[PDB]
Amino acid sequence: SSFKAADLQLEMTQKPHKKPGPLVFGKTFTDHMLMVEWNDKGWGQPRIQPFQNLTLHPASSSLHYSLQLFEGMKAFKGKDQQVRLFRPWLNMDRMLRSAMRLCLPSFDKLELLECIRRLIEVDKDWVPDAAGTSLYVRPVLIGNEPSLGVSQPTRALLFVILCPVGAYFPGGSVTPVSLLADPAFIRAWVGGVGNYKLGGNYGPTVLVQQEALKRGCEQVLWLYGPDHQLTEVGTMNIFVYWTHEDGVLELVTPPLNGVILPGVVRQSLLDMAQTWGEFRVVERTITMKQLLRALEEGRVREVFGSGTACQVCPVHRILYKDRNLHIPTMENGPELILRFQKELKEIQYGIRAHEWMFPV
Amino acid sequence: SSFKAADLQLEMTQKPHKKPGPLVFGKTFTDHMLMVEWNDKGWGQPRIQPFQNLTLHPASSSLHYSLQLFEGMKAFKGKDQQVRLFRPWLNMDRMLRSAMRLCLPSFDKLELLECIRRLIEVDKDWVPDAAGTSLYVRPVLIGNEPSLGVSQPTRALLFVILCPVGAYFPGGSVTPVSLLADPAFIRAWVGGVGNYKLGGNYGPTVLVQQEALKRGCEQVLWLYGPDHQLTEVGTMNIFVYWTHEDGVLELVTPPLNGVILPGVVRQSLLDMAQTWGEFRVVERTITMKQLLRALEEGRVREVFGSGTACQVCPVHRILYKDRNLHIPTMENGPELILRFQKELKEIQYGIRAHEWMFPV
Ligand SMILES: *Cc1c(COP(=O)(O)O)cnc(C)c1O
Ligand SMILES: *Cc1c(COP(=O)(O)O)cnc(C)c1O
Ligand SMILES: Cc1c(C(=O)O)sc2ncn(C)c(=O)c12
Ligand SMILES: Cc1c(C(=O)O)sc2ncn(C)c(=O)c12
Ligand SMILES: [Cl-]
Ligand SMILES: [Cl-]
Repeated sequence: SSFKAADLQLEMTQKPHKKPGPLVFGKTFTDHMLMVEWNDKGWGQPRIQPFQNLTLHPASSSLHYSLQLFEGMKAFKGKDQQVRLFRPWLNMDRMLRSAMRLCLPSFDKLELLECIRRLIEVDKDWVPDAAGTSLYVRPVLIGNEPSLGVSQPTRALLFVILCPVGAYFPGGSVTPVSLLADPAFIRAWVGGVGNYKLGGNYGPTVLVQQEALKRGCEQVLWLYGPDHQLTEVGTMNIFVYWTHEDGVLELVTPPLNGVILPGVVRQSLLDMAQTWGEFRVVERTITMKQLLRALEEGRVREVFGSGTACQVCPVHRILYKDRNLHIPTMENGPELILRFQKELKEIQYGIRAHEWMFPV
Repeated sequence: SSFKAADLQLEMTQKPHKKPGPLVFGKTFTDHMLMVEWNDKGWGQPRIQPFQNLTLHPASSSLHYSLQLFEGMKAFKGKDQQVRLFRPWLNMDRMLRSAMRLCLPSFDKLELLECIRRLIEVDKDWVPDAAGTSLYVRPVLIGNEPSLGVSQPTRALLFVILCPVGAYFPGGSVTPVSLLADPAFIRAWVGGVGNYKLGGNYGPTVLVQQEALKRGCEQVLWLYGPDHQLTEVGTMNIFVYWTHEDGVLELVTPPLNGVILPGVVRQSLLDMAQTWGEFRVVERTITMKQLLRALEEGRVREVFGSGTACQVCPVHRILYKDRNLHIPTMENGPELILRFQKELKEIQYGIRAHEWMFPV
């Protein structure tokens, strides 16, 4: 069963918030939210209502056993003032896989997307239009059983909130980051749930990020296995553009073998690069041994993260235990990074019509 | 920094709820709860208040990034109608470790214990006194940042709720369980957070527990490593009583190497067995290979889980690689299980005076 967009009830706010004139991520919210409840009778009617607090029983399984998941995607306003979502169907697919993994109720992906469209329409004037700005969309699905039994919930709650966000690069120019690479830290494991966007994967990273700051780095490079596989960078997927040990110029990102969150940007980068057909594009594990060797031999061109936050984020330094490694990304253009950002911009802000964009 | 039981505020319930007459675990709650708030100004005053809903900001870090941890302990009412907590100091020590792992605010263990005592004192009439019954105490600490950044919270809530519970073994006698042992399912990893009582560790197990029921078993035997180490049973620590390969009779449980939750009952069983001095008590890795051989050689006496839910739970069958292994636990009395159950019962209900009991 599923809630239907046709049954949406609109409750307009009677206390609209003043909109921002420095947009700090995730702190400023729009006037309305989507809310849908689920119980033994199935899904209730979906509603667009004023942004407000959640009321939760103290035994809510959302709070005791982390029956919670979320999504993250962006709406962009072009010069034509039309608002469009970037490949939202993929976020809906990923959200439904997350729900199944936590035994939370299934919903219809197109119905949720239409409800999200309607919510964005209502708050469309919150969508900024300055260069590099967007509206960040945060759907959440939580279990809400008033019981301490660890079990499949008989009640759940689905909601969506929205945040206007400023440019990730406030100088209009990509700025690289430093990463702490310590094999002591583990984000996810084969047989785990690191490949789903579940609240539980993020909580334990807070301390590790504090340690990266203490050691003078900006983000965490998550290592896995005896061979020190480079898996992810903070909450971004990792890409390396290099001449591989067989003399072939290639773009590589780690495969979806369970420890990688399948990013929408990640898939888009692979799609674009495969479409150009100008170099080899692979999904393969990347080890610190291969990286060190490639740096020494001058084979590394660019290393970057991909994610909804920044789209593409250059890396210039990796602190691996005591060894400070310069990554020559910015000394190589960064040609690929700039090319990806340009093409994504064209697609996202409607400069070039595209099947990847969902109009609001 | 900590809140003080000396500054405790009380507010009695306007309309007391009626006590139970068939109690399912975790569904029925008492009249009051403890609540303490934390922010930039530190801990506010703790307060005992009527059982009421939580009001959370939609961006609460508790719901997006699983900034949440909990405890579980029991209070027992003896014939003298006096209520006692079992080794609550250990639960406080554990909770604080959990808090520090999630960068949640430190508190004073004795102050919280006193606040909990006071709360149970207020609801003392909810503590049942029929055989095998108790009050389950559920302290929770959650982050409550009203922003979407993954970061150390600047706001948190600590609360405690209470549940009266019936006997785990309704017939008044230990009944054994069957376990599904499939290496595909991984509860925790070295370097991870399985040794903390965080909500994130439990959500992912719901689906696995459903698979266990699907395949005809009652709980999950969590295996780890290429050597298939027996780590835990459901949410219980695992113990094996056997004649070891060296011909010596021993009680063995896996060591606290990172993938094992340090259970309070677990520690108590080791403490008791060591005090008796009748056989070897050891913390050592247990592999399926060892177990299989021991079973074929008739060397296994008893296999059981330990935890607050049941104290001690016999195991009679493990389904491993499509093959059903019979565990002869009940055929051996189960002597050790019964002995542990009886001594814990005598201590917990005040039949024998003991420093492990904390009077309310
Ligand atoms: C969200 C996320 C990503 C990137 O996903 P996108 O869908 O591209 O924004 C990568 N890794 C982790 C751990 C994430 O949570
Ligand atoms: C709670 C728990 C235990 C047992 O702990 P006790 O303190 O004895 O109740 C064992 N294993 C796991 C995974 C747990 O969550
Ligand atoms: C989505 C997101 C972040 C996150 O996912 O936490 S951090 C962050 N910083 C800047 N900008 C522009 C973002 O969009 C952003
Ligand atoms: C604490 C607990 C459970 C849990 O923590 O899931 S399940 C359960 N079943 C029975 N009894 C008596 C308990 O105390 C109990
Ligand atoms: Cl995947
Ligand atoms: Cl430990």
